[PDB]
Amino acid sequence: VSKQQYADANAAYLQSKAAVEQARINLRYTKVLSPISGRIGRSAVTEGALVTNGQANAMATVQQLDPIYVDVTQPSTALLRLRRELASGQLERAGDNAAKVSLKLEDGSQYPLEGRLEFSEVSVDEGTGSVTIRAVFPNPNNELLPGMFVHAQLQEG
Amino acid sequence: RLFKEGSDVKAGQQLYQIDPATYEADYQSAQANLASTQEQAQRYKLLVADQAVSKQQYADANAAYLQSKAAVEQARINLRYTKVLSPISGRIGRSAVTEGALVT
Amino acid sequence: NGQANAMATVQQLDPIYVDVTQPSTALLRLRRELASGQLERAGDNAAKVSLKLEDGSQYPLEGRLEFSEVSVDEGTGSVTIRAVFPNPNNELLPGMFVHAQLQEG
Repeated sequence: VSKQQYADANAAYLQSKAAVEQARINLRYTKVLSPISGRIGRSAVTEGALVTNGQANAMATVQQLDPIYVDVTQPSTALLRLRRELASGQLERAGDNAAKVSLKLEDGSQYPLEGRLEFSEVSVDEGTGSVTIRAVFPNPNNELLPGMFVHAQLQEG
Repeated sequence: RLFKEGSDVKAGQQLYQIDPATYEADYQSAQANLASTQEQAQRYKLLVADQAVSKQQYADANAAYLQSKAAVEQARINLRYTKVLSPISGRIGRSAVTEGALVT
Repeated sequence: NGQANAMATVQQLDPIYVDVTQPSTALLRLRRELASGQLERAGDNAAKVSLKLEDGSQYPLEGRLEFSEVSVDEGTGSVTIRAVFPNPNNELLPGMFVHAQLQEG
């Protein structure tokens, strides 16, 4: 055979192998593999329900509980006056352990471990007038659950 | 998720990865056709000098060559969409989704 | 094809699930069993106890506990707790408002 005949026969073979892989992907989707590793909740749908590709309502949730985030709201007037009296007027001398955050639970009991914060939302909400800060806490015993109301005690200079 | 939250991102910086796995197979199926018709276009460009192949045969060969090159360019932009490049430069906020969510 | 509203609905009545709500301000208090009271030293008896129907009568059979929801809600601050109950004579129906008794330590 000519070399170009081997070339486009090999190309037809590679195209059909790619189509086989395209079918194998959809065959892999019918066994719903979990995307991450974590604690799974309860099933929103049971055996017999009909699902649809890319539907909005979920069927289950998987969550990782270690570490945990703490989202914190602070009003923008307080941040404005802190930014004012940090440099202008007396210097409040921001400090070295400005990362350290300790939280309190609903019953006033202290969380034994401590976490650190990083900023993640430079925007003022139009409904509440408050910026949002985010801290990361270690959660080795699952004492903190996603959604709980806590009190983060920061260090404003 | 390949960005630190609350940081400065530049234009064109990759922020995510959306599991190509289908666009990879589309890219392979396009490049298999490109690697075939490009060789025929070059061979007919060599043969058309000393008239072993008519001019219309070469003008139909390089047209299919350019069509397969456009198909590979169509596969490459879908492969570039799976790495979500930052459209502008600025401050990125909190990620509304985490690793494991299904997008559309 | 794939419309939202259903044509009919089929249901299995045996067994049956009971989803109760516990305030999350109570289970972290229950996690303070090391000082006040003592720990859940009940073994398999800490699985489950019975259920109270709508009219205040007692269900004759007992159930079994499997936890399924480690997530509190923002509105009421409560955790969802699931239990399973045998239903041989279709006394319990899906949707009734019941009061499940549980086991602390």
